[PDB]
Amino acid sequence: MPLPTTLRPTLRQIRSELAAQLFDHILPFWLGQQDPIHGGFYGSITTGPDPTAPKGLVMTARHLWTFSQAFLSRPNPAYLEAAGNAYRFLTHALYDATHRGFFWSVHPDGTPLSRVKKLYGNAFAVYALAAYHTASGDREALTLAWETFDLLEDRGRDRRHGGYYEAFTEDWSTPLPEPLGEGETPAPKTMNTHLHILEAYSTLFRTTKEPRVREAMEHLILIFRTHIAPSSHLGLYFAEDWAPMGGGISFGHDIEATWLLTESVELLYGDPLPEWFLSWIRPVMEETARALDTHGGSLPNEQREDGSVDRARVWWVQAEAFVGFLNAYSLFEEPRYLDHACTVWRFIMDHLVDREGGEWFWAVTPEGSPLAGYEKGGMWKASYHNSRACLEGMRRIDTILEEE
Repeated sequence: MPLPTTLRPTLRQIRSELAAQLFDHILPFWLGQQDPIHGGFYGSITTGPDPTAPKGLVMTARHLWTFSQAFLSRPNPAYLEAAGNAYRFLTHALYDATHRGFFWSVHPDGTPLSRVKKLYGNAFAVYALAAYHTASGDREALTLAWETFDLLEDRGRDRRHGGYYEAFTEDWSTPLPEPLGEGETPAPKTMNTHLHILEAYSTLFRTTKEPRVREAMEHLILIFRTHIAPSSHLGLYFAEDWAPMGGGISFGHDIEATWLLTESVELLYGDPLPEWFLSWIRPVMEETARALDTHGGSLPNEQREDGSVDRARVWWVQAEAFVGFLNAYSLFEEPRYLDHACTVWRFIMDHLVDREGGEWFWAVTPEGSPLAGYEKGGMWKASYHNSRACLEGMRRIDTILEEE
């Protein structure tokens, strides 16, 4: 059935706000947060940057990815420059020139701080280095992404039970598990790390079409189909043999996985996607659209193991719910998913945008009041989730308005 024409002016409106947010609000704030003494970007930002804060692998790679994609969407010199800044700091400070891969964190001046090799962070490095290669033509960045991929496969893969160990010691010799709560046996595997390895690989495969990436992608899809997302929620924490550990639901990770999973299975089998994939992913999406309805137009942060819900309205969760709802329309052609996206985007514009202090709040109450005691930028919040949501929104909405 044809698209309800009443959605057309709404989508054109949102498209324009996506572009203003990206280029007039998000990027200008981060452009002003580069370290002119040490390079890279400041490690922690609240009311202003703290240049004594350590700089994370994830955050630095997210800024590299963000400014690569922004230069590709609009070739402003400032973006390539910032990308180059994030790249040099990634490859001269966070890079372990002895044992390869990337350190978890370094000091302001780039001295290694946490030397552990987390696959989560090394994944993001691959993701961001592939983006940088595309945007800058830099051949060494792709070689480094390939070296890191090789480590993820050669040292990271559990070849007995499938999937990847969470983390390794500096020399990549000893797997380290993910620490959970006080007193509980730590988890050797997490959905979170597995999802972002998939995310990196889809993009490394898009950039290179190397069949070894596609094969690792296949492996990852089977892990998600069988162990991580068998039913309608993604399990959080798993033993080595994939037994579930702990519990709980991450609403943002659920919605995020549906479209990241879609990207990978589209890269593997093209459009239209397999019916088994549609049938698999649809109830996860339906669960998310009903949770948005129950919770009044925006997404809670998580369901704890004991059933209580963290009702904080967190920036990335909303952002990912936006891309996820657009993706669900393109998959199942049910315009109500667009209603949801529009609803989520309005929530973001109304409450998560900080027009006073810049960028987006980490989180607000279900009513929209900003939560105190969180940073604006740091180890856990960079420029990726929101910039991506704008770039993904712009490309997807355009396709909708030009075709459907």
